[PDB]
Amino acid sequence: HHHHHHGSLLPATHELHIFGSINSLEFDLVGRGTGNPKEGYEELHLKSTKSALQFSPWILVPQIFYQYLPFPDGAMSPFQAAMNDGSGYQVHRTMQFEDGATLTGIYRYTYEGTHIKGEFQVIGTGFPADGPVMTNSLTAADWCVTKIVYPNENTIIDKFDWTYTTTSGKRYQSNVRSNFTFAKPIAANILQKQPMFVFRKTELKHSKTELNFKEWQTAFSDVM
Amino acid sequence: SLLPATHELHIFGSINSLEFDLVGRGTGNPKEGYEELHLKSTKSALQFSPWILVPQIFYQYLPFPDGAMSPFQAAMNDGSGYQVHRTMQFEDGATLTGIYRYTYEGTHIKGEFQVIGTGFPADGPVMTNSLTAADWCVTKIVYPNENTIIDKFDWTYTTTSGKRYQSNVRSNFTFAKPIAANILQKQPMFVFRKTELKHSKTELNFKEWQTAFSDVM
Amino acid sequence: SLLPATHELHIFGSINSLEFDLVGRGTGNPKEGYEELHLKSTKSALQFSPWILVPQIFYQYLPFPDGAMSPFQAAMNDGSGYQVHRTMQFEDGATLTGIYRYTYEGTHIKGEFQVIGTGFPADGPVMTNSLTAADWCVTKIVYPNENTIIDKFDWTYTTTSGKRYQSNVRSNFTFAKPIAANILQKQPMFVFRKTELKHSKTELNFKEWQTAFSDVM
Amino acid sequence: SLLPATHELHIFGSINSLEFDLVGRGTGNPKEGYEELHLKSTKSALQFSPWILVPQIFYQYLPFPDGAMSPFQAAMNDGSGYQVHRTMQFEDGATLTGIYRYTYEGTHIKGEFQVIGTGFPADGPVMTNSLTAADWCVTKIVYPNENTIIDKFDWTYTTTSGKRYQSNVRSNFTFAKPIAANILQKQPMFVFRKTELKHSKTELNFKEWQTAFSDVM
Repeated sequence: HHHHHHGSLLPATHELHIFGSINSLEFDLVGRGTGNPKEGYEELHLKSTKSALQFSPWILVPQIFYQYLPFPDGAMSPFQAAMNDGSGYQVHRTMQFEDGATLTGIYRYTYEGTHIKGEFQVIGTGFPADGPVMTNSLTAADWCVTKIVYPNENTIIDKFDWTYTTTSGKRYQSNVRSNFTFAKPIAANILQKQPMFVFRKTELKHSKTELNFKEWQTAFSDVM
Repeated sequence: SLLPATHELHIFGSINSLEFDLVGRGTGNPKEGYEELHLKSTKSALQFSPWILVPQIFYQYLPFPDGAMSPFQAAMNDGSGYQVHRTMQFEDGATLTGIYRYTYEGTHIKGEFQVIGTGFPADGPVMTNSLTAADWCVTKIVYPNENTIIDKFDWTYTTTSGKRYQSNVRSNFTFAKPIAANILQKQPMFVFRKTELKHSKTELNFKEWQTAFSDVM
Repeated sequence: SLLPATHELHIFGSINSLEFDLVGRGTGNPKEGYEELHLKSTKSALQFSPWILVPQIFYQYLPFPDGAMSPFQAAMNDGSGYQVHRTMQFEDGATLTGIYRYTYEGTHIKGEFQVIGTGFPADGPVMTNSLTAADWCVTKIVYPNENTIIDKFDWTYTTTSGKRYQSNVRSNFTFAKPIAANILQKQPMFVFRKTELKHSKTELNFKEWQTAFSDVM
Repeated sequence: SLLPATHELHIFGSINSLEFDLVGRGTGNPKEGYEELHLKSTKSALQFSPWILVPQIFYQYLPFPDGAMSPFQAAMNDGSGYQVHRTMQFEDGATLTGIYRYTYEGTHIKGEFQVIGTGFPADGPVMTNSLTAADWCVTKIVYPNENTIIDKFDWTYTTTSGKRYQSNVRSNFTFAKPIAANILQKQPMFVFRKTELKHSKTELNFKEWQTAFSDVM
């Protein structure tokens, strides 16, 4: 899109400001990343602007860019099409954990050419003081299949069952739904591609002040 | 014991990305669980049912039984306060989150409430302004630890079509100071609430009656 | 107006594939909302908390306010009856389904309840016999149509560890004949219930009190 | 070494209290995740969409990647077996519970599946036979302990109106003997399934293809 950029306008770089609180404990992180929007790969570095995180940095995954996700056959995903034409979308995600904790993420983006700027507000509450989030006991996130559905032409809901492994070997579960609101209607040729799934893998290296994150995503309508 | 007499609210956010922003003042009786609030839009008319802001639009006015302070009142009394994070999941897949923060000046409360609602169908009763009232409701309160309250309720509106419009609601309250042992010992606690809302396109006049109970037998 | 005075129950099924089967009789007071029931296992010791069978173990004892019949009593009264399909979804992922069917012999009720539960952790409070009591509870009754009711409640037990053990419960009632209009219009309706269970591994002695209410103010 | 070649099903229960009973026979290919089944009503015409019996109507035909026995196959191979308790919660409030029990005789499976469904609106697509197909589906499998599998999937039908009809499904499997440790170390496991159904009101002809996968990349 754009008189001096004739191809699709897909992301090459991003930056994130993520902030909010977990059990009223305030956090704020900023950082920059890159990725490959033809392969569904992204990576991001973050650093606290407020000293050490008093909870598992893994509770920020998957809060920490579907603009890097292509659809099959080199097609644009609806996320990519909304960045391509400047119209955009918003996200409102809610995670509901097996221990009654809730985590809401509110994601907003602006775009400058192939660079994305994210402002994500995240609020989590009701994490038990001896549970794995507050004791920093999460070790990894399981690989995950999300299903994409379209309640109308301007909305997507994605849905997934999200599980971490913990230092004890036990899993820690939540139900996640993400409501996407698009400023412009999603193209009919995307809407007809149902059902659609996305396989995702994440990695995270962290200290108490810094995060180094990676995600691979692959959309698929079949395996067989 | 310093209980509230007056309040003000700045409530803002969006419903299906449509932004709103309202400000106003109210009063209430913390010995009887009554409050009333007027709000006015700082933009234009709301582009959705004003009823979707109920019960977003002050447990500081709720006494506990036999004249005791509720934990919400105790937290105001000593200034330590609490936060609210509320999530409503509707039958049609919509989600509404409310994030409530307060400051206190003597017997005056100032509320800053952020509300984000998404996934309301364009032909549903929220977006077509077809909600007519909110059913009276019983909330259940438990205390999972000395700093945390979880309340839960099934929230239903009546609509012009006669079909009720339902959501399941959970509210997580986070307290800066521990809640009194003697409060913690009485679980669960229930609260019976009635609401009223009169509105124009730009102004809302809201009332709420709330009464806590352990038993009705 | 032929209200219940006695009942009997055969309740059977399995918990995590462990079969159980109990039988026994009871009495109650359908003007007071009281019932008691004594059950004995027909398959020796229960291999799980007997409290997981509460509230599986008779809304025909529930009057509505001012001496009115509840819809459940009315359906006994005229013989037409109703069926129940209840699902409880627990915080630890376990699911318990109950299927309740009744026949009537004058003022006597005969129940056949099938109950299947799975997914209870081996180290959770049901399988370790660590439930200590069931919290008092308010249920909400709604009517999707003239021959169905849905009831909903947040069910919690206390346990020996101090941590409550929670589930969301929904009960779908299917009535053979339409529920009277004068009942349908009393919405919303709530019921306050209290239960007691004294037990061994083979014998359960249960009591329940229930009181319908439209308001508390 | 022993995998199924044939199966028979007796599936029975009720939808909105309307009783149904079907019986029939099928085959499949357990090296490839394929099965087909024919069913005929033993009572009258089905009083609701036959598609609501999909996926009630055999993971013993599912291999795991690389010519592995699934744990479902291993349990048939050694005769120890497993039971299934499935709950579907639909977007309109309906609930459908399935309870599946099997016996084996050589390479033949005999299933006895009890299905109870309630809460389907009179005007909804199940009761108006408005379901047209089931979307292709990915299920997630996890193993909470060595005797239990939980599977989970979002199940959607297409309908004559064009609006999909959605439910959240969970299935709890209880195994009589422990699942092998090598199987337990690989989770989550996913399964891609495709179904077909041709039907009248009295007869169903069903096909399913299933492929387990740990990755797609």
